[PDB]
Amino acid sequence: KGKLPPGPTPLPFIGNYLQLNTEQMYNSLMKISERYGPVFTIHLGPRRVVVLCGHDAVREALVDQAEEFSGRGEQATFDWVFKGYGVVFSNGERAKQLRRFSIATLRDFGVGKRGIEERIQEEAGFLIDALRGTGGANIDPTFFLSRTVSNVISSIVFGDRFDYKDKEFLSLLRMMLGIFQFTSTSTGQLYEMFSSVMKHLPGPQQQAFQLLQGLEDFIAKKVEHNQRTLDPNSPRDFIDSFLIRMQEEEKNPNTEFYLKNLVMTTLNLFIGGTETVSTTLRYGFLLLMKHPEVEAKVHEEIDRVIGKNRQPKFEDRAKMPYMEAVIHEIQRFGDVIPMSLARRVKKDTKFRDFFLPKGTEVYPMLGSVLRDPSFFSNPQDFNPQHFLNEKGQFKKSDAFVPFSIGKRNCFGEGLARMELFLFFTTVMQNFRLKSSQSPKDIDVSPKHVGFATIPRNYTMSFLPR
Ligand code: HEM
Ligand SMILES: O=c1ccc2ccccc2o1
Repeated sequence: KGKLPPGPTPLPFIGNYLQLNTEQMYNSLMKISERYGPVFTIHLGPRRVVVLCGHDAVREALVDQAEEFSGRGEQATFDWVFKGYGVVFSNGERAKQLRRFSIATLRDFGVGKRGIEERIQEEAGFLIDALRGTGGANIDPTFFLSRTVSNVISSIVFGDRFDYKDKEFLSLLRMMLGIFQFTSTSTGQLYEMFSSVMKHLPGPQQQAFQLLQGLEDFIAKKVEHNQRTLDPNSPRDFIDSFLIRMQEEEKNPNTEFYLKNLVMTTLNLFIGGTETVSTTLRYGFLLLMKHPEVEAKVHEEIDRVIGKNRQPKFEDRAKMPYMEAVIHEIQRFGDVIPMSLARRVKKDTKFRDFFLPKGTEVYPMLGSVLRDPSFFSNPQDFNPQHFLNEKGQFKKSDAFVPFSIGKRNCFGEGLARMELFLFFTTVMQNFRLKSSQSPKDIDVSPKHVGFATIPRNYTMSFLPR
């Protein structure tokens, strides 16, 4: 045909706003998909976006035409502070440079190696101490989890961990939780369509901007301190490494290594490496309380393979297919970043007999892949069997895409998987979970879904085993 994917007819400026519900963007798009097909065009306000639903559409685009779909689209709330700088929201040469440097630097600081594994085990031990500190009292686990997770990436980018009592640290965590919540609310999704007017109006979006500004200021302050104490031959952390590269590049007028990219990249890693893992852990504990029989099975596996004395280690995962299926099912059910981060076609593109002009934004509907009925027997239920064959051995799924896929996929994926495995296992090895309500009354549907999937607020107690 040589035309853009079909879709509902947009009105000037507002796009398809009248055919969408900002409080349930995912459901609004899936409903429209029923009518036009798995690949369709929607106009989010003035943004023309091709929506990809289901495994096949998503993989065909992001992997089979990986380079064509390798551009970065927008997320308006985040672009307010990033403005196209930094590794996540950048494009072209800038993205290419900052991504290659970031992956290399994370490796030099132990990601994917024994170095970061010992750092995560150590922090997991601090989480255990903190949980024993509650004496089995009913608590809100939110910041217990985020403080522990954040300290792993914080160790890498800032050189050391924050004290759990540090009040500025809790402040930063509140900013991150606050921004993920805002981008998942109806106003946050309304902002994705009308940022051109809303960025200048009073409202919830202004408080979200202040949380972002708060985080940027904190990073700019840490960078200044590292700067006036830097040893060019002995970097302490990600920031120092970047400063060193910036020194070497001072003679290149076209370098991507300058202050703004350092501040934005560091902020991307601090937020990306904190809130995503935190939200997954929080959701998973709630899911385990709703499903006690699954927790029991996890406990049997942990006691048999690891026992009660030594700390879990990452290699233990090879011997624990059940725990591996459970963590996969938590990320599949949790669907933390349901519409991924927008992509954009790098050049004029032919996709399934559709025409996608260069620059077209793309919404890979990750949640529609994680719940594809063609890949999981009961997509709407929490069931670790989705990741186990008949003998209870771990079984991979091509529809397991919570870190997305393709050329701009999550490069924090290895760190996240190690954190998820070591934190879930070390906590479950030491405690059994007690909910404040009968498992039948636990509501695991999400509190908000937009940019992220946020689970409902809850309290629980960690009882020593
Ligand atoms: C359970 C945890 C996590 C989930 C579900 C997750 C999810 C994602 C997703 C869906 C994307 C967009 C991929 C795309 O455009 O195709 C992404 C990108 C990214 N993630 Fe993660 N992530 C997680 C953890 C992490 C961690 C721990 C870090 C930090 C080290 C991190 C850093 C990044 C970065 C820098 C990008 C942007 C890559 C680029 O634009 O080239 N993520 N992540
Ligand atoms: O700055 C950011 C904001 C959101 C996000 C989500 C997943 C991975 C990395 C991210 O970085």
